[PDB]
Amino acid sequence: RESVEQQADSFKATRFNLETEWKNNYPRLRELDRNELFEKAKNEILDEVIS
Amino acid sequence: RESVEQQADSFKATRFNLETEWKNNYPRLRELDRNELFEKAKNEILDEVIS
Repeated sequence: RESVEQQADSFKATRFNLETEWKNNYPRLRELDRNELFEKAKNEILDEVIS
Repeated sequence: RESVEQQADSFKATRFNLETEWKNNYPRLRELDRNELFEKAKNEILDEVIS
């Protein structure tokens, strides 16, 4: 119980730092996982094929 | 055997007419099914959220 409280606060702070870095570097972008990036990449490829 | 040959030619001609209509109406667009349109629509929504 004592350990998990400390870990939860540390994890929340760590996640906040990661989010702050994302905003500072990529404020106008959206975070996507590996699968979603693959879907976005293929759609762009199809657009270039049409263009 | 005789019937399927006639049907295959008719289906090919029918598909050609549908493709010709697509080019005449939407030459610069890509045909997508119901699922793919849903994926495209949600991505546009996320873009508007960021904008």
